[PDB]
Amino acid sequence: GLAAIKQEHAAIKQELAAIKQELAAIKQELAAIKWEG
Amino acid sequence: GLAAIKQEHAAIKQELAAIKQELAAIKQELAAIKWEG
Amino acid sequence: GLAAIKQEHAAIKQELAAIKQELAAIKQELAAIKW
Amino acid sequence: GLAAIKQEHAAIKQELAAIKQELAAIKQELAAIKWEG
Ligand SMILES: [Cu+2]
Repeated sequence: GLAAIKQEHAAIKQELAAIKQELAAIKQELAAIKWEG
Repeated sequence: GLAAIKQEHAAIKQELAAIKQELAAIKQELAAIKWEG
Repeated sequence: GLAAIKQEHAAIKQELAAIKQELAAIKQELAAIKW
Repeated sequence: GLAAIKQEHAAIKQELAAIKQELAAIKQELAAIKWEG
């Protein structure tokens, strides 16, 4: 069970990484938008 | 015990998946307001 | 140990709730930009 | 095992706090774009 919990935490870590990649993509769009106001 | 921890991890993972989907939708909406597509 | 894990998981859940509140606020600003 | 689990929970909490702060920054940036046109 200690290894099982560590694996579940690793899965959560991967989803946090995917969220960080979406945040970066949003910031990229905001930078483009900022030129156009 | 161990089973209840595993359930809480499943709920956390599911919520992170939903947050990720919402961020992807926000990114698409932002991209669409730019002058060039 | 089990109570500590439960408390840590409750704190994580509360932060997820706060994140959903910020998402709603982002959506409000974007809707204002497009209104 | 208990110390390792606590450390990973602290990492998850810290990642979520950082995600929340990035979202607050995105919200504030969008508000600036809203005001300036
Ligand atoms: Cu956990």
